[PDB]
Amino acid sequence: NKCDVVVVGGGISGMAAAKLLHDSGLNVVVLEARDRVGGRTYTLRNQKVKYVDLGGSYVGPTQNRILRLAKELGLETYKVNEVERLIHHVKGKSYPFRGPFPPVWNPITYLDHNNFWRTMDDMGREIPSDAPWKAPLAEEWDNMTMKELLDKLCWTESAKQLATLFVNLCVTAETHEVSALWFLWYVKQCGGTTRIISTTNGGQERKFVGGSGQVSERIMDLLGDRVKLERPVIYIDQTRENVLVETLNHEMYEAKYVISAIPPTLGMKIHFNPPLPMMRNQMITRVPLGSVIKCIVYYKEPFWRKKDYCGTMIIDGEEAPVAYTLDDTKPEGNYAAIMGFILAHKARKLARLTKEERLKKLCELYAKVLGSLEALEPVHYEEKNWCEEQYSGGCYTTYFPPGILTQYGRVLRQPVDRIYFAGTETATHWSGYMEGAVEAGERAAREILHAMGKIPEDEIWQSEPESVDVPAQPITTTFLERHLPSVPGLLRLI
Amino acid sequence: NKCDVVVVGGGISGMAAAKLLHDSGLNVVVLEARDRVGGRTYTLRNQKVKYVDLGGSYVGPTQNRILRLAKELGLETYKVNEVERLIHHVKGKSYPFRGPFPPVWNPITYLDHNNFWRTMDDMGREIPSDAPWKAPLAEEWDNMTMKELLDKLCWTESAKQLATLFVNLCVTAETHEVSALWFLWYVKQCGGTTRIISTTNGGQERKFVGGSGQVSERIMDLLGDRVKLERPVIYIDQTRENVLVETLNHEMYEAKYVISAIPPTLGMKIHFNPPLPMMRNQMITRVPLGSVIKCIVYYKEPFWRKKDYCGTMIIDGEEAPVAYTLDDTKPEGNYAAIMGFILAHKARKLARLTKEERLKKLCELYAKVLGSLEALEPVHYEEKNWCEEQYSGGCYTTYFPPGILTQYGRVLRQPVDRIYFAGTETATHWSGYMEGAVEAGERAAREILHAMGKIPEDEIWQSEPESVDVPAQPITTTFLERHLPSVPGLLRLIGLTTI
Ligand SMILES: *Cc1cc2c(cc1C)nc1c(=O)[nH]c(=O)nc-1n2C[C@H](O)[C@H](O)[C@H](O)COP(=O)(O)OP(=O)(O)OC[C@H]1O[C@@H](n2cnc3c(N)ncnc32)[C@H](O)[C@@H]1O
Ligand SMILES: *Cc1cc2c(cc1C)nc1c(=O)[nH]c(=O)nc-1n2C[C@H](O)[C@H](O)[C@H](O)COP(=O)(O)OP(=O)(O)OC[C@H]1O[C@@H](n2cnc3c(N)ncnc32)[C@H](O)[C@@H]1O
Ligand SMILES: O=C1Nc2ccccc2C1=O
Ligand SMILES: O=C1Nc2ccccc2C1=O
Repeated sequence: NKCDVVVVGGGISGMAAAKLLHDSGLNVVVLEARDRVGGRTYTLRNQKVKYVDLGGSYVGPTQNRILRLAKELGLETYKVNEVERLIHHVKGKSYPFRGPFPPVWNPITYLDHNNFWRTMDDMGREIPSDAPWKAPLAEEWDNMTMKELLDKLCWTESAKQLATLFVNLCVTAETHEVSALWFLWYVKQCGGTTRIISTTNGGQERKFVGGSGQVSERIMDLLGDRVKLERPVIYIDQTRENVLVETLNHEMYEAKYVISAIPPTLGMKIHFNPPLPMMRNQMITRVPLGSVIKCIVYYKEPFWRKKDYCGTMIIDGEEAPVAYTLDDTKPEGNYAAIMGFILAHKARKLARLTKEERLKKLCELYAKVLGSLEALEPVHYEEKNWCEEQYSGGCYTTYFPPGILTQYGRVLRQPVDRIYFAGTETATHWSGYMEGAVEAGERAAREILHAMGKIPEDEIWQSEPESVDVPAQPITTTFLERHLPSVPGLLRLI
Repeated sequence: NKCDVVVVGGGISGMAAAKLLHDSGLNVVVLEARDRVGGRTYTLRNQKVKYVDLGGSYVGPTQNRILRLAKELGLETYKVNEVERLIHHVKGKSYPFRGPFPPVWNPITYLDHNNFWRTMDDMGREIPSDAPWKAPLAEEWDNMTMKELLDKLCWTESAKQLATLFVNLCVTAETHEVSALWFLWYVKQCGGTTRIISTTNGGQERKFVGGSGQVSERIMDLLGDRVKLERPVIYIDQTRENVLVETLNHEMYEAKYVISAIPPTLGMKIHFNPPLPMMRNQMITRVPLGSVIKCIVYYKEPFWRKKDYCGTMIIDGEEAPVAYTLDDTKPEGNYAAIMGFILAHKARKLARLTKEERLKKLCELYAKVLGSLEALEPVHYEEKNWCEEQYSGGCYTTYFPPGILTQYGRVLRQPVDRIYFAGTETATHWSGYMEGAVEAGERAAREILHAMGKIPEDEIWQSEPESVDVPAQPITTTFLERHLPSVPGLLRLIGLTTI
């Protein structure tokens, strides 16, 4: 029944919000639709895998909030294996390489690739993290898709194909599905192209020992019976003195404030009284989540290491079910595994297959790319198709189709009377990630503390000290990378 | 509690479905979220206006299902005024014209305009009405916005600007918001560019005497207490022998089958057990409705007629709040009024204003376009911003952003166990319209009749006899319209003569 704040959703964002409010002495209730916490994180345990992250997994430098929260809850990280060579598989052939970026040898192609990434970061510098619609060319960039931008910028097919893979991997969506403004914001707010795409010194550097699901689980442990599982919220009524929140299983909660910690579009599953303001009413129909199947194939040994491959594969082309992999072997060297993503349209295309059929396709692909018959001998397989989840809508996160961010972006985290908005989609740094979930949950909690007159306005948004365990190395460029001409630039010199 | 079929939604589609099922002898219940039926149709009555359609209003030739349904319910139509000259207002000046379309005099610009509409219809012919994802270039066309297509096809700004207005008006969305495949399908499934855009011989030919809301109201009258108002559906459970449908006001309905007669995305307001299959689960997050404020300014007299203007204004330019108007005067010649739409981004931009502020902007615009100080003297004003409606999501209808129709379109009307899908969005002819609502509601009802073994499979989709009251003239082209070159075609010809 009665409390200070009802938090809708027990993912990392809702849990982080509820923990902050609880720690500040307020009575909080978390209403969670599923029979588990964690949301877009989910750690499965069984004897064959020990544990495996089937949802969000990776953390890395500059993600100081999730690192701090997890540390406080008693979690540790380990490094994703990147000791040996990465592979870029293109036109049916594997090209091993060292460093974060696949080498390009044709000189014109080199200029084209160099210019593309440079231009993405250059454009990002004009986009405010907290207000992408305030970019000088916001409308121009929002009114084109990433496909149109790539078509404009890439003078080579090589660059266009790799840029396409990059978009598909970062946002689990096709280049033609997403706004260029939104995508450029998305990369910039993760620290740029190098930071978002890198394992060492980037977003994929580390995983949590025992799984990321432990973040939400351990906060649920702290909160005890304040977390109500299998309580999908169906109705929020703000017409009276206290806010009334009703669940599907016919319970009523009464609170001073509510935090909505669910993906924006999942606000549609709640009937509002009074109705939402027009802009939010339409916004929540305009913001889908991406499409992905996360697939983990287990082997007797991390056999790829013997061939001086780390397990990272960047696989171009329509035929390959999986465009990107990482080594998912445990820090101890056992439960050898390759994690791969079936991205965007391929998640839709291949969802029809059986689990065994997807396993066979992945093993055959890996055998080709790793040049090893050992890939054909899996000992176990786990997968999760996030497209099927009623209470997620997809993964990793919400994307904005052309025209939406400039028209509706302003209302994403605008309070609606006594409802405040958390969820990783409302973050300004690593929005889309567990890091963003923490930022947004804690910010939304502090908005309520401010509304209650408990903290001053300047304490709503709080900086985070850098992790001592996961220090960030700066991203650097060389003189040549900065100054080499684009393809049209070299043509203009002729 | 118990019935044969629960229909979710009491708009025209749900009402048409319920009526067909009721007439066939089944026990139906309609669960309607609002305190009224009609949905995206809404006829306001007061003394100042008598009646006015604030939602869907127009019907026309080839929309034979809505015409037949409305006729059976005792309704009559009248013709929208198009006697006098139309106006095209471009770059701050009005150019009156007759016949359907603004004349283009510049031979280059004329070639460009001619080619644009022709190409739209040419492309449409490649798109199956019942399966647009089967078009030979479906992926190519679905992966670009209408903005990209216009940028490719229009060699003049004049054609691009008019094409933009056309898209904004047809689908209450910006050219950069919508898939080219979906928009080309949308126009084709209305009979093409001429049919969709025309008043005389087109979609906007007529209105119902007394308002379109009467369609849903009169079916409610027939169904009696089978229509349950203020019953928003929150939960559908298909795990047991009979389907269970729960409403927000804590009632449970049990049925053999369900028809979902709501906009596809509003399916999100329902919690499903078991969960929807993956494709539908994601589809219903990918399909927004457009944005529009329908505004009606009333005057003492239809003064524009005295200046030989019918009241139709096609108004280009960012500054104009309204891009399109029609005379909304009653057939008797009283309650003189101009209907205008505030479209797409402008509905968002101008929603912040007060009603009085929007009225002032509209009157000042109309005074300019009509060259008439009388437009500054309104006697009354009504408006409805459909973007604010929890149980519509927008108007007129659902649009598909780039990439969606090819990836998810197949599941739009695919049954989910014992849930069948109605709603105008699932129609194959005039989807988006009252006509499409009738087609889809009746088709969904007949899918259930087939499931019950009451009718054979070939009776699910049923042709409609042409209206005797609203005959359709064929859409024709001239030899020159067919064969005149595009601008690049002309340039190719010039280059060949030069070489
Ligand atoms: C799915 C996915 C995500 C992902 C990823 C790979 C996959 C396959 N890779 C990641 C990575 O390696 N590193 C990283 O930081 N994140 C990556 N992600 C994304 C990450 O998982 C998400 O950004 C993060 O988990 C989102 O957290 P947030 O708390 O903002 O949102 P949520 O997890 O979706 O939680 C929402 C909760 O709300 C419940 N819910 C939904 N509707 C209701 C209603 N109506 N009532 C009550 N509860 C509701 C959901 O069940 C969920 O628990
Ligand atoms: C809004 C609009 C529409 C419109 C138009 C101008 C405007 C401003 N111009 C039109 C025109 O002149 N000619 C024409 O034929 N149509 C034009 N339209 C479009 C037209 O209004 C629609 O195509 C048609 O009315 C759609 O009918 P349909 O029956 O398919 O859908 P609906 O009217 O939206 O009805 C849905 C009903 O379902 C109820 N609902 C919604 N959610 C729930 C839940 N969860 N539970 C129970 N009921 C629910 C809605 O309240 C609604 O009544
Ligand atoms: O899980 C992941 N999320 C990502 C986002 C960008 C690049 C790689 C990855 C992953 O491996
Ligand atoms: O109401 C309307 N719907 C339309 C669709 C296309 C063109 C004109 C109109 C109207 O006037």
